[PDB]
Amino acid sequence: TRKAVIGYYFIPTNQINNYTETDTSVVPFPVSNITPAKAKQLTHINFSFLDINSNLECAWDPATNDAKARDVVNRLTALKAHNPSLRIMFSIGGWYYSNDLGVSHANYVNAVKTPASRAKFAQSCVRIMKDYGFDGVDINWEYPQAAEVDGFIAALQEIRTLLNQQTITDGRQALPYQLTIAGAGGAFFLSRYYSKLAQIVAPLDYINLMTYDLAGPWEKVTNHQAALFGDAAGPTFYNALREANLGWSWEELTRAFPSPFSLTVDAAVQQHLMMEGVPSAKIVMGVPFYGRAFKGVSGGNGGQYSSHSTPGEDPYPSTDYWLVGCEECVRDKDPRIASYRQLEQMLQGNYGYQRLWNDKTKTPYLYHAQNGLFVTYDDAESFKYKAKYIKQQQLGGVMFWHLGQDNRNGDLLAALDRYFNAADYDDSQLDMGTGLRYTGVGPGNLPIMTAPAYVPGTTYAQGALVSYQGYVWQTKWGYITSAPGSDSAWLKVGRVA
Amino acid sequence: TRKAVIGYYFIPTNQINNYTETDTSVVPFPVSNITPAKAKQLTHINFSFLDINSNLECAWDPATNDAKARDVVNRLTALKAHNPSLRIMFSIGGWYYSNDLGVSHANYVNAVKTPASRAKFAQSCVRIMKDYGFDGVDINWEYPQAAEVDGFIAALQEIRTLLNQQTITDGRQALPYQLTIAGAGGAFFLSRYYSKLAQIVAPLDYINLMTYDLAGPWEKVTNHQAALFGDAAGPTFYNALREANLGWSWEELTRAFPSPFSLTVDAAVQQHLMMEGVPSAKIVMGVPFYGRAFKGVSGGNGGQYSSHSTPGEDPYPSTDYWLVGCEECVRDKDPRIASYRQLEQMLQGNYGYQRLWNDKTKTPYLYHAQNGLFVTYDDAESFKYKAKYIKQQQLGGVMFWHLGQDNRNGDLLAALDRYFNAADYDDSQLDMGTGLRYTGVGPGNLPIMTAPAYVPGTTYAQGALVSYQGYVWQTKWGYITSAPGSDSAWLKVGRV
Ligand SMILES: CC(=O)N[C@H]1[C@H](O[C@H]2[C@@H](O)[C@@H](NC(C)=O)[C@H](O[C@H]3[C@H](O)[C@H]4N=C(N(C)C)O[C@H]4[C@@H]3CO)O[C@@H]2CO)O[C@H](CO)[C@@H](O)[C@H]1O
Ligand SMILES: CC(=O)N[C@H]1[C@H](O[C@H]2[C@@H](O)[C@@H](NC(C)=O)[C@H](O[C@H]3[C@H](O)[C@H]4N=C(N(C)C)O[C@H]4[C@@H]3CO)O[C@@H]2CO)O[C@H](CO)[C@@H](O)[C@H]1O
Repeated sequence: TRKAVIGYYFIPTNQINNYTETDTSVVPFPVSNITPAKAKQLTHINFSFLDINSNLECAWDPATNDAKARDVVNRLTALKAHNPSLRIMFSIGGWYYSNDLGVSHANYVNAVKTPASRAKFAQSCVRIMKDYGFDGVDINWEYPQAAEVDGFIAALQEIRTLLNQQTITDGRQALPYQLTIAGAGGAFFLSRYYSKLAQIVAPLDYINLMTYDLAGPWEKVTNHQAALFGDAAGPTFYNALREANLGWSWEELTRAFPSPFSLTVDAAVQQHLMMEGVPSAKIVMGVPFYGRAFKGVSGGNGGQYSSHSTPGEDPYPSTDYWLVGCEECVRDKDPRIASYRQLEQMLQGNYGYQRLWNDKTKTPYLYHAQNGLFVTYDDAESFKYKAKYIKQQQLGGVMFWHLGQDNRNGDLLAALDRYFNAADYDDSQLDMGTGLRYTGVGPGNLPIMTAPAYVPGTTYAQGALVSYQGYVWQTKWGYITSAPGSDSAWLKVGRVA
Repeated sequence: TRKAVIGYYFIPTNQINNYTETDTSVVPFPVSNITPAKAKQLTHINFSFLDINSNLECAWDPATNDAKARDVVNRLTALKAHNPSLRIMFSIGGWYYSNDLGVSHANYVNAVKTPASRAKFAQSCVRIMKDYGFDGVDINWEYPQAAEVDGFIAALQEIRTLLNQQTITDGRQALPYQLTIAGAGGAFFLSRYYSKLAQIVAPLDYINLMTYDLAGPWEKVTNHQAALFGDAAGPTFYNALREANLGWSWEELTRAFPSPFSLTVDAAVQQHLMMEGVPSAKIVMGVPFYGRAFKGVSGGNGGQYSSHSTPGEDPYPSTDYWLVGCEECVRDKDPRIASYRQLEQMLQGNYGYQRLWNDKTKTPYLYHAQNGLFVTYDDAESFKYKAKYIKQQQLGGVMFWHLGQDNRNGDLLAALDRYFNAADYDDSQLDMGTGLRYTGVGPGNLPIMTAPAYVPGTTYAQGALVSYQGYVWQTKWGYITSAPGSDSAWLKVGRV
């Protein structure tokens, strides 16, 4: 099966209202940058972002010029003429609109509350999709928590029912309308809805994991924002999944959730695969087309895992633009983030940046010894390891944020398409390295094990292993006269073949 | 409120059938040993043991000569003439009858299975109570498994209903009929029903904790069977409670159940106090009137914490009675147990035993250097700290197993009564020591705290404290944007 290549395409309202394809100071990355050849490299383009309004319906930001909106969307859907497999989805949400303290947060929470609100919201999603010519719906609420998850799931199931009927109604069986969501790529946010992952994923074609932003100025130690595997020398974190309402024992939680652990791409993927009912084919690994920068880093380790003096507030509080060579940063007024396109230019501008590589995390980083800067980002080389990981783990594909941050020639997208589809690219001998792998084992991903059947009336010693009722069990202490599963003395450690 | 002093009184069937108050070799401790002065020192005498028969009703052992039984029981209830607050309860169960592999085990499991079996069993408890003249019911099932707990609870609720009805019917408002159970005094067995403690305790006047047998031949290292507090030099144990079906988070479980931990009396009491709805006034601390003996011990620490060669099998697998001076051990064919009465007699027979004291656990023990023997037991001195502990923790009182093992002078019972009631006994200066205390914190014992009220819309860093819905919470990590109870980043750490 072809690996999905899902590229989000972010275009702010101000840009939609002044859309032009001949002035990069107004629209840095117009749709015209995507040629028929680049259109062929993508399976999905997710237009970002639509929102949920106070009427609790899917809608464009009110400030959007509707005619300019349709026009930008038409330029994207026209790309389908060059790729019969391409879908132009729209994404609802994003950090600014839907974070807990976001401008439209209450609308997300309220829309999923009842059967009536869910039906009215779902219907608006299908109406917007058909009105503008989209091919599916992507939900990017960052993020529903505990009490809101059941509504969220029911909202997804209702959208799924409406889209499936729409597919039949429009005779779109060859290219069915799709539903996806962008999910947390780190344990802290993932802990909010983790216990119900199987239900959340059931109605989706894919869950796009935001496996990046695992590092940033809001953290005290500099680190790679999307390390594939862990580096023992890098910082580790409390595993928040241990606090999810799973109703598992202390032994089960401890075994399933190693802690502290390395916040990596592999960790997020394995955490999703751990849960029974979450198919690998639906998991899509996100990669960033931008980097995050830190200033004030100590030397010696290329700036990795160092204390720093980077403001962590949003918006950027200063007028001081300290990321050398980043003119995009001055225009956008934030020296802490830069598109790959700009970072590649900085590497070309002979500014004193050393492009370094961590062979454990399999990711590049920039170090500016002279000024004490550190930049974590991804490139065509780190993408080789992530693409092989994707094939090896049988994931559904790759997703990236966002199309508009690739360089002018679209090399990052081209690289991804190449790793999955080029006849002349061969990664059979690519060495995945010795970086740290995440190996939590829970009640949902138990290995096959072999042990003598349990014998009623027998007394067992601590550590004894018996098979009973489909599982292999182990005693946590001595003199067990209870049957496996009838009391807290036995730990479920394996499955019977 | 006077502290309860609950003395279990065990009289095996052969002794009832051959009851005599004139022949110590037949009935070592007949009722006549309980003089009026001793009767005034007890609040309850729990006659042991009755059982549950195949008809799934409470009943005396079949081999019991009923007339002799009523005679023994009548002497007990006659004692009430000397103490108007005294209750003569009967206990159903015991290790032999009710343990998982015990002879009547199935009857316990089946009696609590259905509403009909539960009504029939409950009704039989009250009938036996009124028929033989008892003042209450004590259930000592060791122990209901997790799956059998809901039936156990309904059974207790049903007996409670019928006993309160009988109390009104019999005009016993002054001395209401009571219902109690003897509960596990260690985390391994306690973990079977720990999650439903509150429901198990609601229908009871008291839960009598068997906070003893925490050490014995079945363990690889000799240890005190009833240490009040822990000794860092002794063995430690896996805290089975962290595996109970509580539905709590890793943080909550870890803070409530440190592991490994010291298996002590204080640990069992605190473990009970950690659950919401288990009032201290209902918790009764059990103490043993007997010692446990080990052989083949090594020197160095008076026999403590040593490897040993004591058989762990029941019945004792041998006719080798190695407990020097223990004549009673030969009579009962087990040199691994001895009553306080016999231990005392072993001490005055100068057989080479040394009475030592551990000031961490606050308990005595014997050490026989020549034969490499170790004996863990309790006495009037260890009872001073446990009685003070009972007063400090506001527990319901003390319970002991069993009256028939006290000495002829009734020194152990006298000591318990003295510590709670004597006008001339002053323990205000008694030093509880530096032995290890159980540090677990749970729902039932959150410490009083104060903190800024949670503010809707505020982001909190890691470790921030706030008050919300009556409790004080703390964040487990940073950048918290939602409310306590609505975001698992918050840990309920205190209260009002
Ligand atoms: C409408 C608006 O808020 N406009 C802002 C704009 O906000 C952006 C940026 O902060 C994006 N950051 C970067 C590094 O591109 C941010 O990207 C988020 C996105 O919200 C999340 N959703 C996904 N998906 C895969 C669905 O990935 C994450 C990414 C990456 O973290 O999105 C917000 C809007 O929600 O920022 C620009 C520049 O600062 C500003 O001028 C203004 O246009
Ligand atoms: C019917 C029977 O098995 N009779 C045995 C008798 O068994 C006794 C003894 O083993 C008791 N042990 C000691 C040290 O006294 C044992 O006491 C148990 C009791 O079952 C549990 N219940 C409580 N409560 C407070 C309710 O405490 C524990 C105690 C202490 O572990 O009980 C069994 C019967 O269940 O043993 C004697 C020889 O000692 C033998 O002759 C015979 O009569």
